[PDB]
Amino acid sequence: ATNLRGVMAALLTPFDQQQALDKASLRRLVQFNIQQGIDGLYVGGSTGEAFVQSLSEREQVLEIVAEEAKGKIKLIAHVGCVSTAESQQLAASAKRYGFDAVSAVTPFYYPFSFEEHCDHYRAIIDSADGLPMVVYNIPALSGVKLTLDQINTLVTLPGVGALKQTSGDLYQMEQIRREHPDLVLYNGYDEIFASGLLAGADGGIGSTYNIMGWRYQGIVKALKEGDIQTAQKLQTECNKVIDLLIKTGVFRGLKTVLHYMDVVSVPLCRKPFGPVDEKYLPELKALAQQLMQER
Amino acid sequence: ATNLRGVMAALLTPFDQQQALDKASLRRLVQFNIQQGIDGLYVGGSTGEAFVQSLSEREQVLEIVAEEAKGKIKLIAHVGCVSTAESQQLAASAKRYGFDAVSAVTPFYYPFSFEEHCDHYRAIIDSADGLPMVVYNIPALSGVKLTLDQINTLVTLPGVGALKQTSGDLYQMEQIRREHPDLVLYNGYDEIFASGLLAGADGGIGSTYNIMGWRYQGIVKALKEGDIQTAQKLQTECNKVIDLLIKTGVFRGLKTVLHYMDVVSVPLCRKPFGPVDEKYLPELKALAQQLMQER
Amino acid sequence: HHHATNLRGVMAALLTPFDQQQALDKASLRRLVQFNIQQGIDGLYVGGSTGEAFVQSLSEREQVLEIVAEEAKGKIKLIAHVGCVSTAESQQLAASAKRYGFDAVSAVTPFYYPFSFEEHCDHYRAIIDSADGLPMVVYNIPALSGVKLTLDQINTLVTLPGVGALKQTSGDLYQMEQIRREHPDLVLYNGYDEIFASGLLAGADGGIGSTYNIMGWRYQGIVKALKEGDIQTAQKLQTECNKVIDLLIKTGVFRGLKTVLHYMDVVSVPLCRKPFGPVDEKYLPELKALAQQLMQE
Amino acid sequence: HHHHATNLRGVMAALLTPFDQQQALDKASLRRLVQFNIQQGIDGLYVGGSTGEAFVQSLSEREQVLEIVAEEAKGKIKLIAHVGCVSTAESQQLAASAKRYGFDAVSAVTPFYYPFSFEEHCDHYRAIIDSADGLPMVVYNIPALSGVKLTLDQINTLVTLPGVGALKQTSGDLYQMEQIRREHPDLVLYNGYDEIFASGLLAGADGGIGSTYNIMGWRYQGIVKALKEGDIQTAQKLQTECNKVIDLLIKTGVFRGLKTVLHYMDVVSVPLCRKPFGPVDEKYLPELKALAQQLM
Ligand code: NA
Repeated sequence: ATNLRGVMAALLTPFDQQQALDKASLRRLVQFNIQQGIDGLYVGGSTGEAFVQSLSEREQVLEIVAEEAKGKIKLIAHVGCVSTAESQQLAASAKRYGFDAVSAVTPFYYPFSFEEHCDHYRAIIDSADGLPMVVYNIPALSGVKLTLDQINTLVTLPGVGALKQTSGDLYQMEQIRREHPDLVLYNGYDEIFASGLLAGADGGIGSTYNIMGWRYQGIVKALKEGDIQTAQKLQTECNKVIDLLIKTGVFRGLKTVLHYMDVVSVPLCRKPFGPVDEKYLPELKALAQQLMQER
Repeated sequence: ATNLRGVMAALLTPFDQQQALDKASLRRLVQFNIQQGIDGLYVGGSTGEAFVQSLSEREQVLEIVAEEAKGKIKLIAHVGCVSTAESQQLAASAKRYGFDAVSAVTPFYYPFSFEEHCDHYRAIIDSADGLPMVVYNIPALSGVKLTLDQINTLVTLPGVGALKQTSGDLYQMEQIRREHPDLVLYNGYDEIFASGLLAGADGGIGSTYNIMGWRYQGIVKALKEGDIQTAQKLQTECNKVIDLLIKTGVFRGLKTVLHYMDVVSVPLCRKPFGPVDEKYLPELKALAQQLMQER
Repeated sequence: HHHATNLRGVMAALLTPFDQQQALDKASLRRLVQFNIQQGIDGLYVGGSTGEAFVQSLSEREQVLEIVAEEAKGKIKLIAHVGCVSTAESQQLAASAKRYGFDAVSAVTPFYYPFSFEEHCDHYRAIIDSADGLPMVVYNIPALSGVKLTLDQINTLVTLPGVGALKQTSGDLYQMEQIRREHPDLVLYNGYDEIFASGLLAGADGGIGSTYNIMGWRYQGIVKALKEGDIQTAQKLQTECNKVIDLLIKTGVFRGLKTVLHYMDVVSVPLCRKPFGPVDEKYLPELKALAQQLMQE
Repeated sequence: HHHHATNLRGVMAALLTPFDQQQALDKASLRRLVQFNIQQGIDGLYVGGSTGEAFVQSLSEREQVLEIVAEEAKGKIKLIAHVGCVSTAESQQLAASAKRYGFDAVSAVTPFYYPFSFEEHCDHYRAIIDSADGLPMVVYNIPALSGVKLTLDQINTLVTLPGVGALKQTSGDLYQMEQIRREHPDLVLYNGYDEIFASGLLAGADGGIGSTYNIMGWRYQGIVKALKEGDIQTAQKLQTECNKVIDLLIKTGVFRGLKTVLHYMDVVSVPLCRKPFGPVDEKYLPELKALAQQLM
């Protein structure tokens, strides 16, 4: 599964003022990511606003991304739903469109037993019909509190090739790297990318890579050579942005900056996400101009 | 509003062997409840397994239920989704089918601001076109922790006729009853129903009312007449069952009881809910045969 | 648990008075104890959370226990909160409580460091020993202690030989019923004053609380009202308690209580120990007005 | 005040407190430990903190430990006195004592159990700083045990109080570690969870303080070096080795695990912690003994 190792932008999903899918802007953002030199895309994840789309909408997005990008970079399809049957549909669709991998968040809202969780992944793994699975652990949003042992069982299920570990627990990262020396182990929290790598992540999947994905590859390069100053300097500039994005709202801030880069046309998230407070437009515009110059 | 006061069953959704909608068993369950003397039904809530269904399936359930109970008991439509747009679609359908009110859980998974929560409700109230809204607060599952002030604002929004309070905080129950003397206030945890009423709830919405809803009406009567011992005795019997349901899985325990009551053909929940452990079958059959003796 | 049946009722969690130098105010301690008695309280729970146990030395806690016993022994029931993180310290205070002739002892589940359930269980066995015959009251307050006990763990705790009661400062009234159902005769103190009527209805047969220092009769009233099947009076009385508790939460509960007792000529100096700060001056009118209200009543 | 305290930047053991079979202070085993620590090349000792079992000692006992440590270590290594109690007045007594005995710095955990306002926390620190009489203050943040959840802003106000020169940051949140370094470029920032030291340093900690340093503090000193050199590889091997040992120490119980290890290195005569802590489980002695030998 080492072919899946790298820095993958958690792709955003553009909408218009009607809240419909903006497929023109999706295609453009997909190409924008290819020309920044991204290693791959993680499609319809949290950052993709999965949980405010229908299965049909999620399918249309997968199909377009595979058209624009298949064979150009690696493609992981986030197919997770609370329902197993829905997650299976999305898996089957991912395979149809020629994706390289599937991924599913631990199903949320209702408490499920670990056995139920395991059967959920086995079931999706089947429907993906040979596509490797990227287990997605995001305790802060899912409310699902997996133990290291339980993580070990999931990552060794037949058909699992990777872990998207959106956890700030860098003790646990090491423990995972230690127990699974080959594992494609994505750091999920952008704001700690450099440190997660040191603990043992060998790439990442992140929302902010859509506007500065080079800085994160810049960090992967910086560390490989042992240039720690450049690594830290880059994470700081990344974190200056992450502070901003947190004030503004992260997905809608990211989409706003992409509006000013003429890549996205209507920087709206879907309701009940509201719009970016106008008071921030100046900083976002200016951040857009700043980043275009750097690329 | 005040015509929404009462003990309402959180209607389960029966599925057949292929995990599609069992229309037959749904209809029987609706009538089973009507017979038990329940005051109303709350349809396509957490208990109805709404979050593992498609909008169309939710619309179809609301239709079948309204066909069989409209005019005979009160009918509340839980239309809530993460997406506002999806919630507004279900509300508009609840209107068409002739439901007496609609309800929405606070939108979950993504962090939303309180003001975004407010707009969400306003938007769904609009689309509901005269049906009053029942705010549904379930912090243990939603992750949305409302302060008393935020609740006060939500429950005074134009068109809000009640609050379904699935919280064990009976200070906050009392505080809401004190601040809003006329508010329909449903106790949401079955296992504290008697105390919830004592704290200021004047009714309740619950999943266990499906198999023993006369017991909850009995607790109401007894408090109304000063039979505190009788109230406590009934709550104890309710909790003896809830103890079992928690060990078996509440929804699938309930359906299984109901299968042994000749109401549910196949007592299955949707994956990733697993089946009921076979070791609990002797206990659950006993419990339904005992409940059939009772009324 | 029939052995501790006589421990049943409504006990004030006694506040510990201090002066402007943060030393114990022993004259105001005696006044506060006599006030609780002239009030009609069933008993006092001495040196607990409300009594600022955790910002006092063992010597200070002992000094306060001795004085309460002097003032109150044989007149009302006396429960000594002897709990510390350390078992040895808890044991010292246990022995002291016994020297002063207390009716019971009590200990919070030891906090800060994580301890195993087995480490907890022993802790209570070692204090029950030193209590030298005084019944024990397990004190469960997960919101402050960070100790998260299962129902099964609690069941074991509350059936250790020597245990005669549970002070349950938890708002989980499912669990309250479960503990009562399992223990028909267990003395079960409701700990969160703001849900007292609800707690009794769920299984509680009494309670220990901080606000009983200023309005204990109302809690006795809820108890009486529920026993004779008068829901409307219990609700009314609980609402009245809750309006005051709203205020106390805005002011700080301990220092607000002390301030009310100060306007009532009971407590010379209404200060808690640092790092508690003073009451915000903007709240003094409300607090004075409540003192007059409650004295009138 | 950050510029003034830069001498406190380094790696420093959180000292355990040996106890005899009667649970009283084992003064002999205590003196050895200061030596056993000093010979590892430790940059300092954080005395009477969590790992020093501060919260099951009396004030006199804590003062006695601080005194007997200052005898041995004053002049040789840095000496931080953790003087924190729930009570401000008690914390002030220990602060005064730490200054009499000639400690380099004091420290206090955010006061716990009772909910205190942020203004209350600030006044608490000010008061102890007054009593410290010129000794720099090391604010000690441990949300997992203390239950005190300060926002970034609150931390910023806290660490810029007059007299504050450092922060012991027992938190696994390495975004906040970076952010704090970014707000305070000259603040001494001690990584608090040993299991992420290497990662903490990368995020901005310019040193640390820890409990496992007692039995293997040379391993943590090796990491600082590798990162300054720009040698990422060895920094990971060492950090991996620390976590192999942390894994077992969590299984047995960390303080008593460590003390049982030291009992096998003949540093500590009776490897007990105070009740309610219990003895190590018997089944674990083979591995602990084995680990003591491996480390010697
Ligand atoms: Na049937």
